[PDB]
Amino acid sequence: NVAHGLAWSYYIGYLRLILPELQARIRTYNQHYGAVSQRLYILLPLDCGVPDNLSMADPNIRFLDKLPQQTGDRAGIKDRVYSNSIYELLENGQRAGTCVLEYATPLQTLFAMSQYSQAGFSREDRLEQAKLFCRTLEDILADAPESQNNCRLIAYQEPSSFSLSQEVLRHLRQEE
Amino acid sequence: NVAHGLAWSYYIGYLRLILPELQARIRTYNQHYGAVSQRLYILLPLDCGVPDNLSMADPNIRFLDKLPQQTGDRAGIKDRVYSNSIYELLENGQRAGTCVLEYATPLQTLFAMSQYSQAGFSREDRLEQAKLFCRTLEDILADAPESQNNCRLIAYQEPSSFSLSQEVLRHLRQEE
Ligand SMILES: Nc1nc2c(ncn2[C@@H]2O[C@@H]3COP(=O)(O)O[C@H]4[C@@H](O)[C@H](n5cnc6c(N)ncnc65)O[C@@H]4COP(=O)(O)O[C@H]3[C@H]2O)c(=O)[nH]1
Repeated sequence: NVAHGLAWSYYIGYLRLILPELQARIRTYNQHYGAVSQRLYILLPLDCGVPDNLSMADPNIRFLDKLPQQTGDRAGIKDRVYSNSIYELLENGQRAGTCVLEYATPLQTLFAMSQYSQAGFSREDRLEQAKLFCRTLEDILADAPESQNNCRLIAYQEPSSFSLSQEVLRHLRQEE
Repeated sequence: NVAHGLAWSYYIGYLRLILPELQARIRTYNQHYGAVSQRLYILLPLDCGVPDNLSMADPNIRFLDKLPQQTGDRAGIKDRVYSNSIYELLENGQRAGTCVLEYATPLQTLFAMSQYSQAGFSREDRLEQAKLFCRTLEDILADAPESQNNCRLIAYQEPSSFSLSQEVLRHLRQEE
């Protein structure tokens, strides 16, 4: 249902545009301005709980700097700019990884819609619409020319205690 | 169908955030840095044809400057910035108006989706999904606290010759 269009909007208006120029932006940040690994990691909490300050979700996740901004004219707005944050991940008090990680804001938009009444989005459908957003985005990236070893999806569901740093590092470790 | 979620995403992730701080940004541009009128005009072509360079849609529409950028932390991206362009509108070779006008990029996203095959969006449904995006966005703004005399929707359908400058000025004139 609604998650479909949100996934496609997420790809057509963002991933399709930044992923091609991401590895250049990363190569520039390592030099010009550990190293920052060459992939954008997208946090997909099925909870749809998308904090704005990441370190408050897990203190072991600590913001370090921003990438060199990428700009472009998009729909009559001169120099619309896409920014991306670089984060360090801690494990027992030491830097265990560094990557460009960020939440999927459509999930934050699925949350909000589930509370506006006129949106006709019953709030019990949150978890499924979240699941279809992941499943849909996943199939778009399977056939995406822009995604040629350039972004990794981190879906997860907090059941007690949970560590999102460990969650990320795991995906980060499995690539080496 | 899909236009619904695109309208809500357009409001929850954008209008709801910039409209509150728009009149401050405009008052600042008139002074600090005709005058720029205090409203964001959103071009909704039912054609869904959303050029990126506006002046190429109508040369009488000429870009002048940008507003003072507005920033905020959104979903783990530090200092995600919202920019908006200020345009001058000509009528027989003279400045007849000045406003913050921009296309609705969801319409550009409806176009693109109508050509990706796996998006399951038949391209004959473009005009209707465009019509439901306007009708839906219109009802969201009727009850929007953030929209208290702060943005005006410019829906239109090119049938021959057409002038989008004249189209805009008309809405601009009717407010005086
Ligand atoms: N982190 C990030 N994500 C972005 C950026 N641009 C797009 N995205 C992602 O793609 C979605 C759809 O983008 P869109 O350009 O097709 O429609 C956008 C666009 O029409 C409008 N919008 C948001 N930020 C804007 C901006 N800075 N300038 C102009 N329009 C903007 O609101 C819609 C929904 O935004 P959203 O943040 O909830 O979801 C984004 C967002 O998840 C971006 O610059 N940064």
